[PDB]
Amino acid sequence: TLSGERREIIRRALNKKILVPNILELMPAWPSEFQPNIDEVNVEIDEWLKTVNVAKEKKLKHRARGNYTLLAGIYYPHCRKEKMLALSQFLYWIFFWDDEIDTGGELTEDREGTILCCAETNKCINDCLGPEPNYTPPPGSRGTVEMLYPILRDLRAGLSPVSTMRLKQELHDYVNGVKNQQKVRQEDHLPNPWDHFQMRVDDVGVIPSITQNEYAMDFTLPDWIRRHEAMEEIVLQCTKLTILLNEILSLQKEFRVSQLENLCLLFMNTYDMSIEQSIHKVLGLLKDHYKICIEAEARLPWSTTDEKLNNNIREYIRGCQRLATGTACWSYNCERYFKLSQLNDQQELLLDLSR
Repeated sequence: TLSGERREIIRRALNKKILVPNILELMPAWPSEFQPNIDEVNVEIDEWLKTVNVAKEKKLKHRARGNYTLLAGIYYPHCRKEKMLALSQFLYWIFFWDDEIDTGGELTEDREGTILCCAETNKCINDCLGPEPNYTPPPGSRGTVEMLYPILRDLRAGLSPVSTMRLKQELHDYVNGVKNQQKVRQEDHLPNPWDHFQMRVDDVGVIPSITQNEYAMDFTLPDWIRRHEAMEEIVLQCTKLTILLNEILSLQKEFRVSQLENLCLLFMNTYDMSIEQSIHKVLGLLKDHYKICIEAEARLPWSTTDEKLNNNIREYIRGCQRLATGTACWSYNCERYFKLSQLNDQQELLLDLSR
């Protein structure tokens, strides 16, 4: 049964300590950097957060432990300072919004709660990014949608129409992924890891961060290149890298609230592995996707005559790669997932599944 399976996974992982190596060592050719104005942007973000209609205790906790201006500064280390505010605001939106509709959220176990939120959020995305935009939040707009209107307005002001179409669809995909994960018909067992992994790859909200590199660095990747098999592969590999490293780095946080649909725990449940063995297998898949991604670079349609085109290809894939390294680097520099005292002087993370 579901209850028996959960009971057993908690038993086998309870109070375990796992020493996790520095994940950035597994992507050594992909460097991490920090946008040089993060602190000054955070001063602006703190003033802006006063105007956001999200509960004060929630805003303070996200700001302190999440600190998403830092995440934007690692994803987009070479952007001009003027781009940082919108990029940082967007991350505050998506983490605030996800908080209400993720596995522990207010809306997650209510049919109308999820469905009506997704309807309102999809309408905002359409209102701001479609061909007849209206950026004014409707009078009844809830706080986590009202704040999205000016953010999308500002991002669209720095994006071409081609990049805007990608951002729009990627956001709908994220919102619809949330809506479609709510099943009227719940299964009496933990999911097969393959089914869970497929769901995460389709529904993770990170592809909008790749497209926002086109805002950050003020360029447009042409669709005919974006649809090339090697570029599709690079996007997919970096998406998978980000999901897998996030499964490891979020294991402690998720286990402590008994949220057991974590890929590491599903490996334990389905393949009869210890938690150490399961993390080791995830790290092995990380190494694989890093190598697959690098191999795809040689197949890209590089130009022999158009260096501006080549520069856009190079920046687009560096944005993809910084999604993977940046999510890891940020996780090692904030307290969303664990206390930073849990890192030692060799950047090894001592996870502690006590509760």
